[PDB]
Amino acid sequence: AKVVDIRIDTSAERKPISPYIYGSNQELDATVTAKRFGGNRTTGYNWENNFSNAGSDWLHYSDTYLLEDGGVPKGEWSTPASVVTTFHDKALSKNVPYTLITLQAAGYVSADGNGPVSQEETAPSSRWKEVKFEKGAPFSLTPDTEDDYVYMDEFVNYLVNKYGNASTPTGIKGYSIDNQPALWSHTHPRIHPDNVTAKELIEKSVALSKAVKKVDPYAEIFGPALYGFAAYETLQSAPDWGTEGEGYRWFIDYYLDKMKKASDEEGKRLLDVLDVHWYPEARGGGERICFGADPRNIETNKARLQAPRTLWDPTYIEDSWIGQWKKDFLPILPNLLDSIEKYYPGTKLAITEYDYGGGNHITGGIAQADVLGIFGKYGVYLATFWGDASNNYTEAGINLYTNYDGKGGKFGDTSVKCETSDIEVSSAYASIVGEDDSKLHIILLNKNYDQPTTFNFSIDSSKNYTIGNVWAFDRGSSNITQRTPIVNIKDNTFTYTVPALTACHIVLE
Ligand SMILES: OC[C@H]1O[C@@H](O[C@H]2[C@H](O)[C@@H](O)[C@H](O[C@H]3[C@H](O)[C@@H](O)[C@H](O[C@H]4[C@H](O)[C@@H](O)[C@H](O[C@H]5[C@H](O)[C@@H](O)[C@H](O[C@H]6[C@H](O)[C@@H](O)[C@H](O)O[C@@H]6CO)O[C@@H]5CO)O[C@@H]4CO)O[C@@H]3CO)O[C@@H]2CO)[C@H](O)[C@@H](O)[C@@H]1O
Ligand SMILES: [Ca+2]
Ligand SMILES: [Cl-]
Ligand SMILES: [Zn+2]
Repeated sequence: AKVVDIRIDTSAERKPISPYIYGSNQELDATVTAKRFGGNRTTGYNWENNFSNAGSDWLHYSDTYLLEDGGVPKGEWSTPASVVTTFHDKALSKNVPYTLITLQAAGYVSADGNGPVSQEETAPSSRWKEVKFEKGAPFSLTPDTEDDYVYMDEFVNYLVNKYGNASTPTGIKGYSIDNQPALWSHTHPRIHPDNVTAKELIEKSVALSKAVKKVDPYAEIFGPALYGFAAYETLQSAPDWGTEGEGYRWFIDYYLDKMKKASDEEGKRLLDVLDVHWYPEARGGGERICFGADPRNIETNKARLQAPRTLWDPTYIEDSWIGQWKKDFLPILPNLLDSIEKYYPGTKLAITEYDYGGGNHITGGIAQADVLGIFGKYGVYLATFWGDASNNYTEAGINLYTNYDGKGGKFGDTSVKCETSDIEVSSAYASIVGEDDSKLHIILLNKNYDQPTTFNFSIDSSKNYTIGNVWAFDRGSSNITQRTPIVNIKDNTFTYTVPALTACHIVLE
């Protein structure tokens, strides 16, 4: 009989949970709170005509993929920025409060949609248009598709003209400095064949941020959208890191410090959100937990359940090259936040791409719910899952926070102290609404694989809870269903036994 104690104090460690951590990149069967237009295809996206290039993902094809996949009405395929306005229109219509749009910085964007770009057509060539951050001439809402340039500030001006600036209810709140710069030479060799240098990335990041903020002073700039740890540490062995990195523990510090320096010289913040991608390298049963992980491998599924701990738990060492050789940089979120506090205080943190795998398996759902609780508890500003609508359990994990009852019910927006006596078999997150603890929300995750877990709850609150309604998902179904309410609460204490591998959302009143 596994017994775990959960202790909550609704008046302690109160901290706001950013509403934007429950987002996605793709169109999911879930209620999301942020939408990101990013990924490989956005690097060569040309807002003037909507063409883009697949890079290594599809034989370096320049075509209309983004229009097709974005579901843009065919009559608007030739309208400037239709891929993006369709994207943002959809977010607004779904009551999504944050839209993050990736801008182009690798250097060139598709000039046409004529198919594969040969190596002999590597930019510059007739297949590409050079990107310039500042037009330096009056903007036009009808960009010239005949010249050799595409302007980023003109692109942003077009969007601001249509939706208002970032401080308004319909404005696009953030822009990203391209996508995974350290992989430009690998994913987009026809655009940027040489490996990005640290100097180049900083110069471009500063120039583009300045350009964007002149048009919309309220827009938040996200960067550098690093693909993974190797990029965090050395920008994938950047050619000039041996010189530029002298005195820096890792590239993350250099980036923050240089953006801070540029901001101090310019007179305003040029980097609003440190943006990184985190695909867990955690392994189990001989395979990584994401990217083709087999739901039949129990050891992999068990490793998936514990992997979220690498984000915050100092005592957890996962089975991966990061867990083995990079302990000095783990747990990862605290290390990223520590760097921010040291080199550019006030900078926000966002995980714009991540996937814990097992999307159609209960463990993918529990891990997803665990990750969201962690993002909220540790202060992540925005997060957007990367994966499609086939990940039903991942979607259940999101809805457990954003729409647990099917009618808009959501986790509270203020995190409060909630401790569990066994962080290996369980995870628990608690929250209230605003500064009011009248309704206490609790996400309770039982990671026990084949046995129920009995939880003894002890709560310190100014309110005397009498009932706890429950919604949950498990191996029986990814659909979140209401369960029998908890009714025997004595002096804010109660015992609740949860079946193995179950994710619950308890609402006490
Ligand atoms: O003439 C006959 C009819 O033609 C129709 O048009 C056709 C057209 O002729 C044809 O060429 C086109 O073919 C498309 C395929 O149908 C479509 O499936 C394919 O989709 C690709 C896409 O090109 C590619 O860019 C995309 O890349 C993804 C990648 O899969 C994904 O793994 C990656 O995720 C990474 C993140 O990006 C990265 O940030 C993170 O760090 O890592 C992630 C994981 O690695 O994301 C990228 C995108 O960013 O993959 C998809 C799927 O494979 O594209 C083909 C070329 O466009 O189909 C057209 C029809 O649909 C005419 O319409 C009709 O009138 C004619 O009669
Ligand atoms: Ca142009
Ligand atoms: Cl990168
Ligand atoms: Zn789905």
